Amino acid sequence: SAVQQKLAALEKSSGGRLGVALIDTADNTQVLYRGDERFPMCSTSKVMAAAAVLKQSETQKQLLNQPVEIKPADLVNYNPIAEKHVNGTMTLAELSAAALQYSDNTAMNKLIAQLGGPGGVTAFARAIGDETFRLDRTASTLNTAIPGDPRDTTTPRAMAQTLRQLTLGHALGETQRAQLVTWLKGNTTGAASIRAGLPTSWTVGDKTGSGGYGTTNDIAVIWPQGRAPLVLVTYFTQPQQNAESRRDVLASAARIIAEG
Ligand SMILES: *C(=O)[C@@H](NC(=O)/C(=N\OC(C)(C)C(=O)O)c1csc(N)n1)[C@@H]1N=C(C(=O)O)C(=C)CS1
Repeated sequence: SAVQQKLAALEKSSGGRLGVALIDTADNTQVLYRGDERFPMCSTSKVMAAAAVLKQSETQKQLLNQPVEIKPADLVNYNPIAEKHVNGTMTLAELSAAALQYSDNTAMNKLIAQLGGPGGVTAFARAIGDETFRLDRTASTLNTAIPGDPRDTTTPRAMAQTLRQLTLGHALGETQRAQLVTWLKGNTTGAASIRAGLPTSWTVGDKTGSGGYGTTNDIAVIWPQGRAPLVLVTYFTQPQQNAESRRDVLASAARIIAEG
């Protein structure tokens, strides 16, 4: 299609490997570019972890208020919010917002621990019909995003369909899906990624990811005015282990998609 030609050109100009999946919920049409290839999720897997805890809260109705201790041994490579609460506690709601809106990795690790380990996140994905997602590791001081490594990967198509079910669909309970949407809309780390390529009349909720091999990711739910919402997943990774982030590529992907 015309969109796939422009995305292929973007990828060629970029020196890396781009994966895109768009779902237009008006008519369930999809646009895919490398949609069935695996990409390291990096921090975009935090949406699944937060959603899995939200799912637990449909039974444990006050779970989001539960305090969690933050100890020095909990700190990993990047924990901008949790570091402010060492030797105190944060609620699971506060940890979820920190994980989602400030990409706090200690907060993500507490969500994973609440689910019983990364296999609890993967299980939630399977329970909502995502067979592709796999989360294998907690965050540590040394995380990886290695080409060909199947750990902590998904495909663009699978992530877009899951994000759709979690936000626009009813894979979560009513207050839970609204809470997830609020958190995603409040993300503070995405200004240079998908949001930068979209018309400013569109409301966006997104989660970014970044990692080794210059891996640069963003997954978004998009609400244009007077038009059915869109789900857009943009994954990007590069051949050099120490490659720089390329959030501009994600912005350009989104701009190509929005034009179409
Ligand atoms: C999610 O993607 C997180 N990324 C990381 O923790 C990784 N690297 O973080 C930096 C700070 C660059 C580091 O080198 O320590 C990483 C490397 S391999 C892998 N799987 N993850 C957080 N999310 C973001 C984000 O884009 O939202 C960041 C800006 C980095 S921390």
